[PDB]
Amino acid sequence: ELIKENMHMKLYMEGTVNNHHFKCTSEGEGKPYEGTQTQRIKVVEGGPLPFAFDILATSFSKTFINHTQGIPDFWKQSFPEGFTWERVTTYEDGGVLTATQDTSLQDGCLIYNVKIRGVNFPSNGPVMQKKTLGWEANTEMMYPADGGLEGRNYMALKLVGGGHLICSLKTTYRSKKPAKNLKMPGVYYVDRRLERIKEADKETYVEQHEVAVARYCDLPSK
Amino acid sequence: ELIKENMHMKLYMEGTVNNHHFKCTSEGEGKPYEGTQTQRIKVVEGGPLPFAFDILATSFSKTFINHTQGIPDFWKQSFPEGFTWERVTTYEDGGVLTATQDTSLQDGCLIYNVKIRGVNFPSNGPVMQKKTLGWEANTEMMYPADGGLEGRNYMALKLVGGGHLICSLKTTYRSKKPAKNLKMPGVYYVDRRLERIKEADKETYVEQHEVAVARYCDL
Ligand SMILES: [Cl-]
Repeated sequence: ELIKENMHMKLYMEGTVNNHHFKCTSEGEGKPYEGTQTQRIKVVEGGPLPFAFDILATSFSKTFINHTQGIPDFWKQSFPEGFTWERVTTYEDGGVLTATQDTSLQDGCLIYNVKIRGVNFPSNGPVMQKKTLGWEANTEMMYPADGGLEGRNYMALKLVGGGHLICSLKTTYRSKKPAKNLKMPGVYYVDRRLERIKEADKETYVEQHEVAVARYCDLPSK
Repeated sequence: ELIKENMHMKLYMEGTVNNHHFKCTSEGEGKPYEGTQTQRIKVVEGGPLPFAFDILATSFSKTFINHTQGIPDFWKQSFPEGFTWERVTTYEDGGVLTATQDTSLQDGCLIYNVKIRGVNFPSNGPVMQKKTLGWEANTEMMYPADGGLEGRNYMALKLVGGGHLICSLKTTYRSKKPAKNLKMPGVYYVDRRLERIKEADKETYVEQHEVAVARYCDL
């Protein structure tokens, strides 16, 4: 089909956090219907980043969610035109990060273009001091809003010395497909796990893996 | 164990939303270890309420969570002394609802005292116009923090005509028991479904059911 059982991706990302400009690129692959993917990510400008790579991590792929049960797949059916997404992540200590991304398809390859703008990350905070250790696994709540799809969630960023830095994510997802051709889902939930395969040179190379599964609440109902 | 396989509860609630004062009481029972419970709730002052009963729903019970896998049960282990919770719920259209709750155990019955303050609900929004149809199921993120437990989540309130009103919940769970005697859990999640069972006399009488299960992420 148009999204094959195996798909490749290339990504270009540019942004600023606080006032440090950077670019990353990446290349990877995964199994869109199995909900798995890997990306090999290089910092290509502004390295080494003077902030935790972790704050970029959720910016690097919605087509790779395993949509179980009934759930119509908003993203896989957005092709060939593809889709966009836009997010504000608000950290409880200050730090706000806006990400905006364009997903498109050329020659059976998925192309991501992401822009990042983060501000007010505290100078001696764990993000700017690179004192972080990855994200807990978690659940994005998906619900229809407008002629688009909206996601809400709280993520917990593991800290050196234990404890967590908490942030909220507010995401708006829009298709570029007419809408009349689009079977939009009801409310559902996406269980995700973000992990690293390997990293090196002060995180200027990071290989990142995601498992994502879309579901209805499995609890029984009265 | 002093939290048994079936437990009863009685609740007292007072508060004010958008300057409308109200009081509620409730009684109920459930199965703590299976994570189920029902409450039968009455508005005893200020009824009928000029705002959606739904904004009060999460303020009516943490002892009744089915803790699966490893997870140390903060709440069940908290007795006989019991615990408190306190919460800010912030609606994306302005509405802030603050709740402060005391949970006790007395004569084998669970006792809840709850106080509530709601401000800035838009006067023509779905809350003050009672256009709401209950809460989607959700998962609360639980983590150790500040000597106790904090909870984070977003909840989605169903509106007439099919849309949702989103709010964030920020909760601190404080145990009255000395922290030395508690086995503290790591990061975990609590899947909940809160379902209206019945509603009479313009939400002046409400039956409400919850099912709640603690777990880790299973992928
Ligand atoms: Cl997300």
